[PDB]
Amino acid sequence: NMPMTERIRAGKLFTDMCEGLPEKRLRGKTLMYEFNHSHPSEVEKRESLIKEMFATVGENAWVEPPVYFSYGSNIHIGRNFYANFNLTIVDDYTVTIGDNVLIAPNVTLSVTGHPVHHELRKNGEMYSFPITIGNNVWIGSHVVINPGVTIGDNSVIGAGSIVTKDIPPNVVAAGVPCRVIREINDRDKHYYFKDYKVESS
Amino acid sequence: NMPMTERIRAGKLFTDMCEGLPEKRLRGKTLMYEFNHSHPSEVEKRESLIKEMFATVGENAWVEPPVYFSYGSNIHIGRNFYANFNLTIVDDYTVTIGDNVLIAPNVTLSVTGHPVHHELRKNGEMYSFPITIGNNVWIGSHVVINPGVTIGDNSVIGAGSIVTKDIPPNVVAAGVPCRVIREINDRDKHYYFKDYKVESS
Amino acid sequence: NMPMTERIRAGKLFTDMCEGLPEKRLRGKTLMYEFNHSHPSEVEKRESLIKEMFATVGENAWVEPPVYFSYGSNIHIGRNFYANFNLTIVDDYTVTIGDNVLIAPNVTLSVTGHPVHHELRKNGEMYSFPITIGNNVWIGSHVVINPGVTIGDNSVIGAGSIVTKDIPPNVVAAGVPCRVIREINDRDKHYYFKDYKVESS
Ligand SMILES: CC(C)(COP(=O)(O)OP(=O)(O)OC[C@H]1O[C@@H](n2cnc3c(N)ncnc32)[C@H](O)[C@@H]1OP(=O)(O)O)[C@@H](O)C(=O)NCCC(=O)NCCS
Ligand SMILES: CC(C)(COP(=O)(O)OP(=O)(O)OC[C@H]1O[C@@H](n2cnc3c(N)ncnc32)[C@H](O)[C@@H]1OP(=O)(O)O)[C@@H](O)C(=O)NCCC(=O)NCCS
Ligand SMILES: CC(C)(COP(=O)(O)OP(=O)(O)OC[C@H]1O[C@@H](n2cnc3c(N)ncnc32)[C@H](O)[C@@H]1OP(=O)(O)O)[C@@H](O)C(=O)NCCC(=O)NCCS
Ligand SMILES: CC(C)S[C@@H]1O[C@H](CO)[C@H](O)[C@H](O)[C@H]1O
Ligand SMILES: CC(C)S[C@@H]1O[C@H](CO)[C@H](O)[C@H](O)[C@H]1O
Ligand SMILES: CC(C)S[C@@H]1O[C@H](CO)[C@H](O)[C@H](O)[C@H]1O
Ligand SMILES: CC(C)S[C@@H]1O[C@H](CO)[C@H](O)[C@H](O)[C@H]1O
Ligand SMILES: CC(C)S[C@@H]1O[C@H](CO)[C@H](O)[C@H](O)[C@H]1O
Ligand SMILES: CC(C)S[C@@H]1O[C@H](CO)[C@H](O)[C@H](O)[C@H]1O
Repeated sequence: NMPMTERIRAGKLFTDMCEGLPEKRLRGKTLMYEFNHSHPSEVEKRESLIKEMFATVGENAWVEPPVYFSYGSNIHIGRNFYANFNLTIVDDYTVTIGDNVLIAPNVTLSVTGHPVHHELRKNGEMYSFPITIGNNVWIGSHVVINPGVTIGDNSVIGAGSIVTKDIPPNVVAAGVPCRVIREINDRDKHYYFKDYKVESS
Repeated sequence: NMPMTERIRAGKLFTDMCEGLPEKRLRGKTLMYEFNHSHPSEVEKRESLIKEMFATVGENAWVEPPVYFSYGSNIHIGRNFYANFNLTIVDDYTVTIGDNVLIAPNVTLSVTGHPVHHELRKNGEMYSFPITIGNNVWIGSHVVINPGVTIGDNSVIGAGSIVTKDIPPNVVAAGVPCRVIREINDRDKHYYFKDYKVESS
Repeated sequence: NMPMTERIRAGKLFTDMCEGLPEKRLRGKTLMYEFNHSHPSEVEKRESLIKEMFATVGENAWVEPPVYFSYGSNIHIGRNFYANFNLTIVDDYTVTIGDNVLIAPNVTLSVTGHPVHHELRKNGEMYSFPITIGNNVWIGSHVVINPGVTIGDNSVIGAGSIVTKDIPPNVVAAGVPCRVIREINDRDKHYYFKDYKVESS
């Protein structure tokens, strides 16, 4: 009701069957289908495919296929990135991942949400809001990060949580919905798992 | 016990290694393997493949691969259906989806379940109860819909919820387990997301 | 530090880019890639592939592709095993599954975890603790079993739960996080689902 890409940028409802958006996705799903079917030994092909797939990729990135996204060109990753099986990034808009981020299996990231009232989405209306994942963050298995969310630096996201609100840095958050359960302190510098202490050398 | 398929229709426990069921499952996993490995540019092949896979398909359906099901023939879908990545439907029995239904990535629908008592499932005994999804329904990411569940028209299922009980129409529901959190009213006709209003034209 | 494999067996922090671990993973993803890309009709190639993939496999095993794992060799499985779509086992160390175990679609098992304090994982430091799954257990859809977890015999794990603590045998557990909701008694020997009783013949 004004150019479509102009509304995406302002957070207004839109649809994406025009302005070359439908082809930007085809170019994208085409590079993804090549990465998902690539033989595990095709390490070079893979290492280079992920450079083409994402808009920005820092050095030392590794993504265990398969990966799924809408357009790959809206995803910006930092250094030493590591993602496990089935990462899904619905990136109809900006998705920014910081340095040293670790992603567990089956994680879903989405900047897109639809209007709750069935009347506002008769034609698949949608809204998009940037997701920002800070540095040295660890997202557990089966996590879901919602639109417009920001995970503060160094934080950890419990497996299975649905993140719907900004998450502050240096905390351990979890739950449905996701809540900060505690702050990461010095006790965590010694106790890495349950009752096991890192008898440092 | 009486014809296995007869038992399926009655809601009795049963095993599916007979009466041609194992081959009906082969015919379907065959079509599904062709859909999931199809190249993104094979638009015509996909469109016609989804007409073959499911029992009934309304016009304007679109399923983003991959898709996973037991048999394809027990799934009935209405108009303008849209499913995102990895939709899984365990349809050992009828699964019915209405019109204008929207499915987020990684959703699981299952008519089938097993008896909790280990002595009752020694031989993979199971039960199947039809799932009915009303018109204009939006199911969020990572949701799981259990057997016999009925989602009412215009309702919205929040990401990550586990639906074990019917959801009335016109509501926003969520949680583990799912519960109605509020009714969708006219405020949702103006405010589509958080604090952003549809300054309607 | 100490030989890396020696640390794994001890429950000490480690990394896995040495001692031939990277190649044990390649031999693994290769067999896996073959299994996930096989035609639903290549029943024999599949049957024989799972015997190659996993360390130990009992008779009458079935795994609906796709399956995902770190190394195949660390997973041991009993008799009559059944895993639906997208089972994921992050077995950087041992994973033992008993007899007659049934697994729903989209289940994630991980023996590995990372230190909570970002300073302890600069180089992808990780820890591994075996996961033991008792006999005649039934795991629901979208379940995540964390490191060092033991599921007791004859137990049931509701769909969508995040298991972080051992589960006693003969119970029905569920939730985020998981919790014993009740013990499985003789009532379950009669009522298999909600209000449907097995009118025993
Ligand atoms: C975050 C994590 C590492 C541990 O957090 P922690 O502070 O050291 O754990 P704690 O036991 O002290 O947590 C405290 C409470 O929160 C609960 N909790 C922990 N993780 C939770 C989760 N993901 N969801 C919900 N509740 C959770 C605990 O069960 C515990 O319950 P209680 O208060 O009744 O006793 C672990 O929970 C986790 O989820 N890790 C992700 C593993 C994964 O996905 N790995 C994939 C491969 S990298
Ligand atoms: C349903 C949804 C659109 C928003 O519902 P809403 O009524 O407008 O949201 P509200 O903030 O008013 O919800 C009220 C409360 O419920 C909680 N809540 C919202 N969604 C929840 C969910 N999925 N699970 C659990 N709790 C949830 C909120 O955190 C809030 O907490 P509070 O009571 O402590 O303040 C959003 O939560 C959602 O999950 N969308 C799905 C997105 C998705 O999966 N997209 C994939 C691509 S389409
Ligand atoms: C475990 C299961 C079979 C039923 O357990 P049950 O004891 O017979 O069920 P109940 O209704 O008596 O459960 C009691 C309570 O726990 C809740 N509950 C049940 N399953 C739950 C789950 N997975 N997560 C959270 N809460 C759950 C119920 O909603 C109910 O709520 P209430 O106390 O407010 O009334 C079912 O919940 C389930 O999740 N099955 C898995 C199905 C699946 O994944 N199938 C895939 C193909 S095999
Ligand atoms: C026809 C629409 C549902 S569009 C569809 O919605 C998806 C989320 O549901 C993603 O945002 C896709 O990129 C978008 O094209
Ligand atoms: C190896 C057998 C369990 S048979 C096998 O089971 C599958 C479901 O698990 C499908 O039904 C196949 O069609 C059937 O041949
Ligand atoms: C059936 C049409 C909506 S087209 C379909 O829509 C998808 C997004 O929903 C993708 O853009 C596909 O590339 C496009 O062909
Ligand atoms: C041998 C059985 C576990 S059968 C198996 O159970 C699955 C659910 O667990 C699905 O219902 C399959 O379609 C069914 O064949
Ligand atoms: C790019 C490297 C981290 S290597 C890469 O790491 C993977 C796990 O992340 C697997 O171990 C591969 O087999 C290995 O070659
Ligand atoms: C570089 C590491 C993140 S290693 C990486 O971590 C994964 C879990 O996050 C799995 O354990 C892989 O097998 C392991 O190589």
